[PDB]
Amino acid sequence: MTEYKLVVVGAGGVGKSALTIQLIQNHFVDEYDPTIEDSYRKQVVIDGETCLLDILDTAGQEEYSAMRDQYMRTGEGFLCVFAINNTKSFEDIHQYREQIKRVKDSDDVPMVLVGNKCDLAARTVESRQAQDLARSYGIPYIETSAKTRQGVEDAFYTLVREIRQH
Ligand SMILES: Nc1nc2c(ncn2[C@@H]2O[C@H](COP(=O)(O)OP(=O)(O)NP(=O)(O)O)[C@@H](O)[C@H]2O)c(=O)[nH]1
Ligand SMILES: [Ca+2]
Ligand SMILES: [Ca+2]
Ligand SMILES: [Mg+2]
Ligand SMILES: [Mg+2]
Repeated sequence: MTEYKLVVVGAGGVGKSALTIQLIQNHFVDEYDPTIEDSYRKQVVIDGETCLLDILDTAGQEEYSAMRDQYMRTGEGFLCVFAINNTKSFEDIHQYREQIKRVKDSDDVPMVLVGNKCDLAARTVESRQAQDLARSYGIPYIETSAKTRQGVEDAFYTLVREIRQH
């Protein structure tokens, strides 16, 4: 069966782990344990196709930035996550996109931009701002809440549908 190598990236605390765990294990992690690098695998059916999602949950802590080249080389598609209540995390997306672009030597890497924590009312990144950024990258923008599950499957499954247009 087809295997898809997804990599979840973004600044510390944006909810990369919560999103991945919600998708794979169907619960919300409330506590905050910073990630080094974890792997998850799951067989799912997406648009009639049985496939294997291999998901890499990466570090947002900048201390671990040296590990990025390795996982950007291997990954097929990237979920670029910021939090809608964290402007700096949105500004941090460009550094991720730029390094992906370098490592892949491509302006056409499968990616989805994800605005997470949409359940929180302390929004500092408006949907339109993020839509604009995604448009410049040629990729979709989707908002999610790992807490309520809103948009979680949509985000990861869309990343799969992007890998498929390539
Ligand atoms: N209200 C709300 N909280 C969230 C959401 N997603 C994650 N969180 C919370 O934000 C904190 C950090 O989440 P976490 O998934 O560990 O973030 P991370 O991006 O994986 N952090 P790191 O880069 O250090 O590994 C946790 O307390 C978690 O419960 C969300 O959609 N809504
Ligand atoms: Ca919990
Ligand atoms: Ca692009
Ligand atoms: Mg994490
Ligand atoms: Mg503003």
